[PDB]
Amino acid sequence: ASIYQEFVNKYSLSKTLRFELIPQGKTLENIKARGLILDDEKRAKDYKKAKQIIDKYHQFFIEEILSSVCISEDLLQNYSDVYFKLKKSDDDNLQKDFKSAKDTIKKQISEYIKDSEKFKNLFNQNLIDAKKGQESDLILWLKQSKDNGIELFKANSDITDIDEALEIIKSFKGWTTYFKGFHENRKNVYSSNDIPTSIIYRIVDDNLPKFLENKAKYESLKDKAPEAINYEQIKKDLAEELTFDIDYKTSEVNQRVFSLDEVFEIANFNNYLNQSGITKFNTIIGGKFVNGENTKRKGINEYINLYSQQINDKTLKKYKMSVLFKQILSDTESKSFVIDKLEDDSDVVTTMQSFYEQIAAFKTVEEKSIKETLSLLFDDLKAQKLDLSKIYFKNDKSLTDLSQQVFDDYSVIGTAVLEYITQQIAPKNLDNPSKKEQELIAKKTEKAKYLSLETIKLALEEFNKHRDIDKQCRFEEILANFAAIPMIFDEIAQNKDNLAQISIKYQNQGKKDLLQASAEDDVKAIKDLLDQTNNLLHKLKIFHISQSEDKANILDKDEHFYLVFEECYFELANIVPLYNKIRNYITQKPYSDEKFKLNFENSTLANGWDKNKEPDNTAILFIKDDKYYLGVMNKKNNKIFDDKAIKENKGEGYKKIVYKLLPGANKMLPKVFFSAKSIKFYNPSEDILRIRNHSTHTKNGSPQKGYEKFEFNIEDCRKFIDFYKQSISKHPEWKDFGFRFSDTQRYNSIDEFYREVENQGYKLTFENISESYIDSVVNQGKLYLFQIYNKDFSAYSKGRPNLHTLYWKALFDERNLQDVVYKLNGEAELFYRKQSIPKKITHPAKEAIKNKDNPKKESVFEYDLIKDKRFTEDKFFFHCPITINFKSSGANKFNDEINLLLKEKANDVHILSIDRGERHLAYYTLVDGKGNIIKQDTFNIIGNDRMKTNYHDKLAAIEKDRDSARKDWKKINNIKEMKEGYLSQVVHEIAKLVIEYNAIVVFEDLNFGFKRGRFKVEKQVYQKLEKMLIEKLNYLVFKDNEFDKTGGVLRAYQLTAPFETFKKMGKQTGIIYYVPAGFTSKICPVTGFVNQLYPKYESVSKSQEFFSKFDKICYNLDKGYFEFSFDYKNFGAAKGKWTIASFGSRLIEVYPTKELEKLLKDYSIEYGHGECIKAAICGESDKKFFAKLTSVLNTILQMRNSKTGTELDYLISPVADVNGNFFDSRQAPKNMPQDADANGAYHIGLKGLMLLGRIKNNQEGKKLNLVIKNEEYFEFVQNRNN
RNA sequence: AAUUUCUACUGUUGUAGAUAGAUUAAAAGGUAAUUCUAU
DNA sequence: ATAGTTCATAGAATTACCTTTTAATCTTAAAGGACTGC
DNA sequence: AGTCCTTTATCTAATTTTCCATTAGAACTATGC
Ligand SMILES: [Mg+2]
Ligand SMILES: [Mg+2]
Ligand SMILES: [Mg+2]
Ligand SMILES: [Mg+2]
Ligand SMILES: [Mg+2]
Ligand SMILES: [Mg+2]
Ligand SMILES: [Mg+2]
Ligand SMILES: [Mg+2]
Ligand SMILES: [Mg+2]
Ligand SMILES: [Mg+2]
Ligand SMILES: [Mg+2]
Repeated sequence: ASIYQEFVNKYSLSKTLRFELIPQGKTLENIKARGLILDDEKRAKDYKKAKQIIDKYHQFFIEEILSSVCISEDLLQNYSDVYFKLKKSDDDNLQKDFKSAKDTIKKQISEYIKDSEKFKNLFNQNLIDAKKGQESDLILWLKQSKDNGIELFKANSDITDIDEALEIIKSFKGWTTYFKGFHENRKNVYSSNDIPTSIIYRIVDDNLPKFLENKAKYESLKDKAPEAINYEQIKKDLAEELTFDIDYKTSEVNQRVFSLDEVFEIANFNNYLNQSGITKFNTIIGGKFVNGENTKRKGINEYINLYSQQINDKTLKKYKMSVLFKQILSDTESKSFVIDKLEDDSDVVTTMQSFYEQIAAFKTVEEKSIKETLSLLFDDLKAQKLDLSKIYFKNDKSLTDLSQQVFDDYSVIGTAVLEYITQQIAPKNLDNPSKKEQELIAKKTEKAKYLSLETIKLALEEFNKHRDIDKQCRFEEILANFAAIPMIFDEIAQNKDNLAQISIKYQNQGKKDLLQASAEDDVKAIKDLLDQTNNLLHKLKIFHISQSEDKANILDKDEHFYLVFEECYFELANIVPLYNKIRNYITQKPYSDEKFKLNFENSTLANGWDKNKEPDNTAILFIKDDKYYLGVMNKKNNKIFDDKAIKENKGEGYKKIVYKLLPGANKMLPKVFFSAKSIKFYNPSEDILRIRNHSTHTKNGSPQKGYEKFEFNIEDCRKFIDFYKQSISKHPEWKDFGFRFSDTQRYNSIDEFYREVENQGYKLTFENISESYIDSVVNQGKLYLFQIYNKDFSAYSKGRPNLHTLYWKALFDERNLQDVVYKLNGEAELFYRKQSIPKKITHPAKEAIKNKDNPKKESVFEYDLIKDKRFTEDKFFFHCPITINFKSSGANKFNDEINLLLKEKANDVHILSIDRGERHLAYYTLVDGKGNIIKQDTFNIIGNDRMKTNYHDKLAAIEKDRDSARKDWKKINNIKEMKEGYLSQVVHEIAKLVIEYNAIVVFEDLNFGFKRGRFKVEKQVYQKLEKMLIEKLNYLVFKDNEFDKTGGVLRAYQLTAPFETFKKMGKQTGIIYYVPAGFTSKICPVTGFVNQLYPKYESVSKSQEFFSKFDKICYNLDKGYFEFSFDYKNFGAAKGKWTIASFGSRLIEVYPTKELEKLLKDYSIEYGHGECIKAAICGESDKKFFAKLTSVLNTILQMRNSKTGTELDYLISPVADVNGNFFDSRQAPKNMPQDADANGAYHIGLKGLMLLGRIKNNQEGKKLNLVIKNEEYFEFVQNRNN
């Protein structure tokens, strides 16, 4: 008897099914004659362009109105005081008094944006296509901007100029409703409600707390480290960002530069509502790069960082400013320098070729080439011809880089020069010199931009001779490093020569051929070349004089040397912008061009299936001989399936779908029964008008316009329900639904009546139509007919159909239609996927033709099969929404009902615990109530008994590819998809086990308590598996189950609620529980003993003290092993006493018993007849003795055996049971684990068993405690079997 | 190597399992490059 | 003969490209604006 | 009346985080025998 038999039809959920649309007959010829495919392809792009133009209008409106909005300082200060008070302590009245001020601010902003004249036309047809007598506000604004000569679409290439925007907007005249969905999104931008999409939310809920945090941080920064912020230098640097138009604290209108104290005043918060003000604030927080300047102008955070680092006080880290979040629709260029982009491959080719011919063409004052100049100079540095008192390294990242490159350490040069100057200067009393001696010494070693090579050579000569000859660490190594630099040009030349053909490939203006995966190899070569040059630039970057603030103390340097050098370096430094530009171009995602929406000249296409809307929506469904068909009638031929046309063409060929639906009763009934056109028909009693105007029929429903909400009255509600029933009986056609309502008195709220209305207000019927008529209208072109198709719908299909096939076929089943579970939903869409790749027969017919375990290794096919056949030709596609459990309310308090069920059916429940392992990808163990395992197998191999697939070997090869080329520019990745496919294979097996064994599922909590180690299955992938299991158990049907019994198509298992977020998974998502994985693996399954001693060898004295506090180490005479005894409370602090034994052989085979016997024989201690060694070993003094003793002690505690041979990895226990024999997974029964990862899974299951016990004793009144402590887990697992 | 689509496959013009789409917005992270610093 | 440690690392910025996750609207027939036709 | 194209009507419930916690392979060192 299945425990989950009653958990069926519990809550409703929505799903979208997808099919191919095979054109039937001459419909494709008719479509292509009318040019509808190309028209829709053009309309998709024009639709995106129109949305972009409307978005630009929205951006401008948001900017203007937010720069007009002024929030009074008193509201801001009240909000600030209460918000900061809330941090100290919580109170209900304080939270409500806070929300009061918050909502007042929000209401002021919302009333401002509602009063604005421009807002009122945003969502009407007045925006796009205006009624006669007035012109649309979008076209008005566009024409005004054009007459004002401003270019609006400089940014994007897709919109040429304002005229093209005008004609694009013009194109959609008469298609306003095509934007309805879009408009909804844009309504969300200005919502008064508490949704994160609105600018009001972004101002009040997000950026105001951030600005108050930053203000508090600035006020705190002024008391400690007041000179940390360089006020002078930011007033110099961020002048544009410190310029504001009006100061709100003083309410003065002036364009003066602002001060930080002025900027961080609360009343000035207004200047940060507009997006431009947000960029100003974020820039004064983070600084900017200027076009000409080499050093970035610093922001507040950088000053905080620099002062905190010079003081070595990480207390000030906490005063870091948080940048403000952006405005909702903003698209703004950065105040920092933005580099020019590249448009296509030809740009890359031309720029790269220009630079690389430049470097070879360049000559200096002399007639020496760039390579010639550098080679001459560096071979001249080979010899000692140059004076090292005039050549200077830059004491920067390049100096430490060259140090790490030459000596494999970054500090050797720094310590060497520091020691040289300390030895030369202030030599008397070296260790602690005088104050002036240190400050002089300070300059020579740090706070010196450059170091002469002479200083370096003397420092190294001293440091080397001081240390021994083992480490060479010679200055000649640095000289030879530089000597080697000229040789790079020849590798560059080889790559540049071989690059000719690759350049020919992309020499043409053809767009975006590099972004595709097919360019991968060619993308590598290119990058490598650049890298070389870039590396060269970084290699000789050290000599470059950074040209910054040598007020005094100029370097005495070789002028000719540095002249030719700086010329070469200035020519080479042009690669930084080139490298950045072509990296920005090449790393883009290749395409965004898969499919587009098909409309068939109907903006409202397939928006609703009802017959009354069939002319306006032009979407019909047909069935014939167990095949399903979609029909789109010509827009002009609007009435092809009128009532009069049905009877004339009645026959036996096809079956038309007649769809009737009453959607949204709460909206529809008051809409029809009080409409100005029909309020008189359903004549409302004056009492009913009162009961509607004041929402007395609804607890929280909105009242009529200008009226006020009054308290819910049950009699008013039931009277309104009686009026609804009478009006329904009055309705001209809704009585076709045949409504059977409950007694009015049984309704306790109007939503129950609304639910009955919506549940019964949807039916499907079938009108027969002769095959000849549909054939005639398809040949005539007035109707476009498509077969709704997939694999399972072919005649050759004999296997178990896809789940969506079953859902679709159930949509129109009669067993469904008697008590509707599957309900066809309204807004379906149609798409068109052009050909992506050319046809290519990868496997010719009649040849032998990957999985190793398939017996038929050379399976021959009569037919030749094409690779990726679905992308070779253009195709039509149909996305159809449906609702399942159509008459169920929805998931509410699902965990509570699951826990109630499990509490009542506890005795039958099993616990399937899963774990990811070091050797296994994932292993499962299902345990009965007492603690014994019932079944265990692995998920390394997913396979039917006919032929089985090994995913362990298939996943073994994948991880090597990423780590090898993770930083490469172009790299195709099918890895995520393949891992998800394996997990989708696994979820079905998990569901099978759950249903057959009546088990709950136990997982490792991945938000908290997750394992720190390294495993075959990554953590994120395991989280994906958990989410996939939740989603699968939302609606679980088994294809083999009958159509009406539980688990079948009509009666689906619903064991999990809908997924919300990873964090909200918590510790229970339906029948899936999540426990910390702490101490699940290194623990004994029979006694629950985990190695918590962690004994490391230290000084002999400390090891004496360690072994002092053992209880007993006496040798066991009987069974021939050693016995330790102790209490964990006496050690450095768990509880209990254990008997450690040295039986068996662990692996590092190293048998501890023999090792201990030999160690004790070689020393004085005799263990002949039960001698208690504890006192004997504390008296020993040699280091080797305690070393080997602690080593053998650690080897004893190795429950896990680490065989480097990967066939088996097993587990053995160090503590004997009451019987006296130790547990070994080598020889273990079925009821106990059979390897080590199995022990991890089994103890995950024991945590789940603690949870099952906690569920068993849960009173209905109070909350269930699902946090398992290590104390409770230890107690349970240690005394579980007593 | 056929797919509504995806992952494995031949599992024979397809076999297994999975599959909520469309639209819109934002935040977070990754990796380069660049300016500083501190060890 | 083995271990252990390191390939410098890490904090504040800016730009660019990529991805992932969460959070919103909808999954509708019929009234209403217009205009036309009888 | 019909048609096309856009705008409208507006339930219901429970929530708001809880705190639980022992690249890689290679290379140069660095010990110990
Ligand atoms: Mg303003
Ligand atoms: Mg343009
Ligand atoms: Mg739509
Ligand atoms: Mg945008
Ligand atoms: Mg310095
Ligand atoms: Mg149209
Ligand atoms: Mg229409
Ligand atoms: Mg409520
Ligand atoms: Mg199938
Ligand atoms: Mg593709
Ligand atoms: Mg494939």
